[PDB]
Amino acid sequence: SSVKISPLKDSEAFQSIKVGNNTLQTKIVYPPTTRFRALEDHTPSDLQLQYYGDRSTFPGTLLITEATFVSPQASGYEGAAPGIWTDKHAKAWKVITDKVHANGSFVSTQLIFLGRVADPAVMKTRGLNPVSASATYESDAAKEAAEAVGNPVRALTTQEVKDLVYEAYTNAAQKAMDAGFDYIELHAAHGYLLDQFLQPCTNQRTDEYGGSIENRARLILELIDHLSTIVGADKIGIRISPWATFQNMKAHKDTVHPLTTFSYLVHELQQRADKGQGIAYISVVEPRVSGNVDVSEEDQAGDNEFVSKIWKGVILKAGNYSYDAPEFKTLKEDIADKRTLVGFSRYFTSNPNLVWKLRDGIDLVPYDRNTFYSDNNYGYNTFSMDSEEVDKELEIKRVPSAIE
Amino acid sequence: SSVKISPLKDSEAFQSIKVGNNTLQTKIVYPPTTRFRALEDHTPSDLQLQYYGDRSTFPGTLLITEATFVSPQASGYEGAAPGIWTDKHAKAWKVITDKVHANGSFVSTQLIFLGRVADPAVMKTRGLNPVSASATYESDAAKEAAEAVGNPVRALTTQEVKDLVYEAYTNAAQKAMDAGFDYIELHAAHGYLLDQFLQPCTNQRTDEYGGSIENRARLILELIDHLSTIVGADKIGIRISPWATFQNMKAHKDTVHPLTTFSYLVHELQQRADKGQGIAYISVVEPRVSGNVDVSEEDQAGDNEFVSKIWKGVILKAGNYSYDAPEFKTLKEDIADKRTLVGFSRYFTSNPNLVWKLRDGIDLVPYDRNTFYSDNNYGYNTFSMDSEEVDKELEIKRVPSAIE
Ligand SMILES: Cc1cc2nc3c(=O)[nH]c(=O)nc-3n(C[C@H](O)[C@H](O)[C@H](O)COP(=O)(O)O)c2cc1C
Ligand SMILES: Cc1cc2nc3c(=O)[nH]c(=O)nc-3n(C[C@H](O)[C@H](O)[C@H](O)COP(=O)(O)O)c2cc1C
Ligand SMILES: NC(=O)c1cccnc1
Ligand SMILES: NC(=O)c1cccnc1
Ligand code: NA
Ligand code: NA
Ligand code: NA
Ligand code: NA
Ligand code: NA
Ligand code: NA
Ligand code: NA
Ligand code: NA
Repeated sequence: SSVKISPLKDSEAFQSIKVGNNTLQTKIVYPPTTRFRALEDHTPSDLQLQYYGDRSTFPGTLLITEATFVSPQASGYEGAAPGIWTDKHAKAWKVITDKVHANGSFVSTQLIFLGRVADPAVMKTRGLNPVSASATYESDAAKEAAEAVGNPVRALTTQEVKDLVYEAYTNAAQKAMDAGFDYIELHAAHGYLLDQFLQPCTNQRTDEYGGSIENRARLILELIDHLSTIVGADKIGIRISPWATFQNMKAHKDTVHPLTTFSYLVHELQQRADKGQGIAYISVVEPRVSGNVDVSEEDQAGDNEFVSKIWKGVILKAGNYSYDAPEFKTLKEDIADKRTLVGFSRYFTSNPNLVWKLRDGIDLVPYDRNTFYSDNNYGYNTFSMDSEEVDKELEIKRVPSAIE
Repeated sequence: SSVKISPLKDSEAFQSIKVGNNTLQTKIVYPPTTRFRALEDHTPSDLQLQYYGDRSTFPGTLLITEATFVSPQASGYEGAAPGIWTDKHAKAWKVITDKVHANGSFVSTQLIFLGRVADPAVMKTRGLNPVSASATYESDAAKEAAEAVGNPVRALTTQEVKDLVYEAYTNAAQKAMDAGFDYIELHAAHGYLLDQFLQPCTNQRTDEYGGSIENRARLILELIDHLSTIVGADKIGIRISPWATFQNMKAHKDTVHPLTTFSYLVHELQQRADKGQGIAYISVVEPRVSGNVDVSEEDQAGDNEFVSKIWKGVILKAGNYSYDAPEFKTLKEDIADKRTLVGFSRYFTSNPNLVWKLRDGIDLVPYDRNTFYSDNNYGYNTFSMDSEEVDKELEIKRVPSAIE
């Protein structure tokens, strides 16, 4: 069903805001949204070039790219997700950032590392193991799958964790700059590698990177500090999902509560800001959503108020913000402090002109979950076409191709 | 009467375009429009700050400031026009350019020098004469006015012309950069100083700055070349009005036809572009308008086709573009080559959101000639208010005040 909405034109959503070194002209953001339309070698494709281009047309919009692998060890999906570790990746991404910039908009790349959830057969083909802070599995099924192919999850050694900072993320950051990205965003949410380090259910290390709240945060803060010296703190973001149970994170049922874990991290970030090394933004997932799953009010165990209390800089919030449309009471409350951005991910898939629709109160086109993760153009770039012109069968067969 | 118009949203008017180092997101421009709401010392005012701010809200719009004096000798209006020759001027303008930039828009300052039309009593109070390329007057009345106060027009000496390049315009350019302007625009139109140099009715010099087509253009090209080394060619524009008879320019009735004079100048500009020193844009007044006066098709003696044929860079055209509204056939033809901007001046006075109105086909508010040149806020910033709230008598008494 089309979502009826009232116009946000005269609201804070269309007041400018400085984020790092750049000024956005709308507070509506496209959050990182995995779609699997990259090329098989992980280079961004012709489809992605149009896709991000189509969403950049309100000048001064921030778009954040779908999770992008920092390195071969960072991968582990069967579908084709993009990567930012080779010159080829960077050159292809550059065509996309150029297009976004030509519309006066900005783009952040989300850097992901799968960790314990990497598909063990996929990793085997690279001669790699699934790796994590500790040797744990999301489920007994995951454990079975890995041991079946003789490719069990293993804990990174101390030196490998150092390598993550000085090699894997450093190179990804350098490539992201070659590719013209305005920001890099550390993916510390949804039970992927950095989240695995942060929380105790997934990190039982006995070196400097585990064994306490402070040690578990150490890798993340070392990345923030090191990358700040490489690209500048103004080009760095980080995403967290304190309440999510996606990919079997314990969350509030863990031995350390997310309020403790994440308040520690956010306060350390603010202390860096106080010293003139404030990162560009902290992106947080609202408790209405866990990964890609909606959460009932009854199941919600907390909220993100603590982030606003502790961190004085820009905050990006996302998670079913249209739940109280058409009036958007929650959205308006959340952006009232003038330093908060609001993201829409699912509705941006089916509404490439979402910023324009929200501005002028145009009904939203419903999204199509069936085509979120498929491998072709149908339900991807087709939302930018007039229905009468979409040749469905042709588009289902249109797989990603090289740019140009 | 409100002008009925069709939406330009899907037209070239909303395709991006690179102008110098910056990219505009609309081809609709606010051309330089004198309004006399500066402070008495010529520092920009609180009223001007809001006025330009109000017109910058479509992100990526180019605004061009009202003619701004390069120096004390450049002045000569009774009304209060702004200047860019002191630190105070620059600091005040900076608040205005900051505001425009915070909306993602850009601003060019038009640098004017009045010359033979400077009010002789005003110039007397500065201890200065009206000056020009040659000692000529716009009319017998102008001659009478000047001789009456014992302050006749005089020809600049050769050294004074050099001073214009190395001192007057150089300092204005440096201040414009201090003030954060994206471009400086040489005013070579409408019978002011640079136009007085270009055309033979106003320039009968016998030094290197007159006596031939090439010598008459020499000062203008020396300014282009010298300022290009100071601020970079990408930050320079120039405005010409080949067909105008404003302030008694002979135009087509002169001993050298404007097609000759202005084709010479534009071709010299293109030759600089060919060598990598191409200026940002050439602004031309369409033959529908002469200064502030509409011209009948019957009286029009030529057109600006030659500029498009000779110059390969960005062109800004202005002059009663709504004459064939609501369809805008002429506007669409003129921007079809993808390197042409179109300006609206009179309708931008009464429609601060003009870009938005044109985008979505909203009827235009009629402009009010009676308040074009008055000294107070009524009919100036009042167009941004809802009529029901305008206290007319209060606004008529609201004269310009210092910013902040
Ligand atoms: C298809 C899909 C792909 C997603 N991919 C990512 C991702 O790559 N990185 C990420 O941090 N979140 C991802 N998310 C979570 C979303 O960014 C977003 O936080 C969530 O969908 C809630 O926002 P919404 O209600 O506006 O969709 C994804 C969600 C969906 C539905
Ligand atoms: C009140 C007024 C002030 C103007 N001031 C300037 C100026 O300072 N410099 C300039 O080059 N042209 C000036 N012009 C000419 C306009 O920029 C424009 O070229 C002309 O008005 C035709 O455009 P329009 O039909 O959209 O008004 C002015 C015109 C008007 C009506
Ligand atoms: N990378 C992510 O955080 C992600 C991907 C797909 C669905 N939900 C979350
Ligand atoms: N400066 C100008 O070119 C100008 C000023 C007022 C009216 N018309 C033209
Ligand atoms: Na655009
Ligand atoms: Na999985
Ligand atoms: Na989580
Ligand atoms: Na808030
Ligand atoms: Na704005
Ligand atoms: Na006069
Ligand atoms: Na003229
Ligand atoms: Na043209």
